[PDB]
Amino acid sequence: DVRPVHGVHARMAEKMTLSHKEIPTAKASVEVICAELLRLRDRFVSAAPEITPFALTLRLLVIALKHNVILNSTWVDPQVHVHRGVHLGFGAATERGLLVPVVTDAQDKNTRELASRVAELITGAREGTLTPAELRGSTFTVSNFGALGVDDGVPVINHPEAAILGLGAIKPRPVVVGGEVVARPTMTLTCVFDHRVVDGAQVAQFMCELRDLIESPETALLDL
Amino acid sequence: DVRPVHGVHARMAEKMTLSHKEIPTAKASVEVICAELLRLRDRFVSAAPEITPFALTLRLLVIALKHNVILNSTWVDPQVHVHRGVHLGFGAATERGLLVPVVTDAQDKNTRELASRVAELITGAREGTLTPAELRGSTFTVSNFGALGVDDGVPVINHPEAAILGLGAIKPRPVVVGGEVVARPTMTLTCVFDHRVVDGAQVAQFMCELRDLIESPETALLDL
Amino acid sequence: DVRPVHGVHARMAEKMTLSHKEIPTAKASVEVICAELLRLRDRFVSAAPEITPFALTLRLLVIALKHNVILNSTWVDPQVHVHRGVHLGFGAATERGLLVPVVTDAQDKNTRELASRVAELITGAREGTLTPAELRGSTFTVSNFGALGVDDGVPVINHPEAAILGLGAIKPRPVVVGGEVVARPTMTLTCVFDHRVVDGAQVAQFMCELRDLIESPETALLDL
Amino acid sequence: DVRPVHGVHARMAEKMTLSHKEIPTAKASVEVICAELLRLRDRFVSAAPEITPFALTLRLLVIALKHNVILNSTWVDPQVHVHRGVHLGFGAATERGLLVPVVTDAQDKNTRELASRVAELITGAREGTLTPAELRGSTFTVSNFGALGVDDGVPVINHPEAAILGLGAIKPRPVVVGGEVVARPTMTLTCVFDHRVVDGAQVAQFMCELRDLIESPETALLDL
Repeated sequence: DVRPVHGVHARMAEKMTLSHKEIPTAKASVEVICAELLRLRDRFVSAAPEITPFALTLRLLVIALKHNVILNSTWVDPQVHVHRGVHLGFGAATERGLLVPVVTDAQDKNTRELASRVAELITGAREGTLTPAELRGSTFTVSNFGALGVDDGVPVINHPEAAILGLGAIKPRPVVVGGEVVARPTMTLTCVFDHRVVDGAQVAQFMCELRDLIESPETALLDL
Repeated sequence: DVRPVHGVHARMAEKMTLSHKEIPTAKASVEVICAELLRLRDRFVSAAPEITPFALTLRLLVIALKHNVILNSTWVDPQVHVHRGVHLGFGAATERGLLVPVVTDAQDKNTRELASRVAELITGAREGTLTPAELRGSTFTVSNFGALGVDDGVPVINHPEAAILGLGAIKPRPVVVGGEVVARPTMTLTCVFDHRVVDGAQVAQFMCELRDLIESPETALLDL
Repeated sequence: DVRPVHGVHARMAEKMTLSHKEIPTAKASVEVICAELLRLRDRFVSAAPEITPFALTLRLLVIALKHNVILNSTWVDPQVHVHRGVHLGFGAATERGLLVPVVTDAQDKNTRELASRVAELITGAREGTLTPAELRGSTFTVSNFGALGVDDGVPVINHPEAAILGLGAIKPRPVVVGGEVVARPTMTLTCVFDHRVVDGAQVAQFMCELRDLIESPETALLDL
Repeated sequence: DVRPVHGVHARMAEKMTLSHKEIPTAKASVEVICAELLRLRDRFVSAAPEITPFALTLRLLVIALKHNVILNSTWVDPQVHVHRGVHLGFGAATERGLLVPVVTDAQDKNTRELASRVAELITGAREGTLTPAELRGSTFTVSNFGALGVDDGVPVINHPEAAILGLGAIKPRPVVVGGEVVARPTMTLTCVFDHRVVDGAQVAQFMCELRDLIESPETALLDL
């Protein structure tokens, strides 16, 4: 059973090989309580159902990247090029394989706008109508394997980016709150990073800020 | 204290180096409740004590591979060669080091037969009587580091395979069942995969199917 | 009110007369707890609703016949001819009377395949489209009078078979479990057998194995 | 797979055929509470472990036959020959098939003597040392299919006897005692009788007397 590798599959393999040989990666994970994230999604169902837990996570990620600029950067053979634009790539599973559409200038989109653009890109990925511009130019990538049932994971960095964020499955899990064991919806976030560009203190600051935003979304108003 | 690398150790090192340079890997993990797995092992103690939790996990893995054929394959420099035979390699710790015996044609073995062949291979690995045929030709490999006390792990793919499955330690852990925090025997499964061959949707479908089989083994009867 | 006996009715009467004059029968019954049988049917409703409690009982009967080969046999005027093929006849009530369609080579069918063939045969019996090949050649027959409300029964052996299995109605009945009287769905199975071919120890081993498979379907995995 | 019928199997088949063609049978069953039967067996374990629940049931059957003489008789082509001697046949499952050893003059044996003779006959059946005299001449037969796990059954009369008694499995089952549902060890007794010799009132008197003796064994002292 021989299957020649072509189109979408071939693009995926070439990209994975390039990332593997070039980037010395490290990983950091944080457990995040998602009770307030889902309650906020519920508040938006009536007016803007496109605002899913994934779209809310991406909006809060954009805030964390604004305050942790080294995560949205590239190693250049040596210099680090820090990108002002946040062009967010995200994995979209299709019948032909993995596509990684890109939300260009995500830093300029509000929650509703970001969720609307994500929905358009998912539709385009499924219908095979994305242009080449919509599939390149990302500065940071997200892999929502949690939507597929994976509890935690380690994705491959989208070369030449400095980091990728994996989003584990949101489901009820036991956690300690106020000294008591309770059930909460949670997810594990995993950041895989180019350790030439980002150090552990930088990744930890970024992940802790993003965890705290997800756990209490109203705190995002501080600089909005 | 200089220790020249020879025989079993040398074979392990050459294999690890080859896998490392060639394969762009990603990882996905799922938490699995093992209460029904251990209860089924208890039912078989009298008639077939060779049917351990490891042998039951391997039998259910064979079903999952039948329905997720891309996991039992090889990248060929480009084509993907999907193997119809499931030749299951598994790690066996010995006094001389790691041996990886292979259950040839595991797809044709029933639970009792698979458990019997696994027991024979473990005996042969311990006594140093395995032939070269019994130590090559695997299409998928399993690393039961959980039997050694490791809660979760990331093994190295057995080149030129597309994936390896790590089995974390089975022990009581807290989980949420029906909104309540309860204790259950659980284990974390980790699949390390060649991302040129297998995408995240494929690995997630495979891991979720295998988790569901382990959690309710009677569901394996659907296509048996 | 005189009703001449023709077609389907005439075939039934000739077959009943032949069985009556030739076979010295005995009967054995076992009470079977059906809680796990119905829970497994519930698990399969979404993917394979054809897998009813009757289809699951037939699949488990095929396993029991594999391990109790003397039940699938014929007395030949003296020799016993033990059949390797399990061609399962089952009663299907139609508007024209009783038809006994046959699942040929049931030993080679998995649960889904067996349930699909049973559904096809029931449709054919109701629509009057079964061929003569689909109505002959059985080696063992089942009478599901329980689906018609009968609590327990004694069917007639389908000559020249050595045995028939009657399936009583599945409904909640009191039983003792762990010293306590509890309610469980149960059914009484009754095997009517040719005592020239099968003795009481053989029928008891067969019925106890089939009861144990129905009561804990996951134990069917032992040799699958 | 052709198996010529010889020796023990051939004897069984000839006997079953003769009984089938000649005897118009009817069946009557009674449910019997076995709590006192098992408590009495427990009292005798130390001094006489040969006195099993089966041996106690046979001793009480001998009392019931003394008071219901028509059950120990033969139809003679017309006359009924009522036998004064009670020569008790009982089924003994062996590796070669069913043997039916006979306790000659069981009416003259006390409990210990009857249990000792039953144990000798079971040993002889298993070792293949029974003489032809020990395998013929019964006037009443018992089939303890309950010891093999069968809940209730219908054995074949041992021609030319007028009746056979089947003993269902003794196990805990729900019953009503003093208006309350409780768990008790119980068994179903089934008498298959030649309706030319014995009528329903005669079989009912016999079965009710035997049930009452088993339920309260001390009542056997009335005429002992």
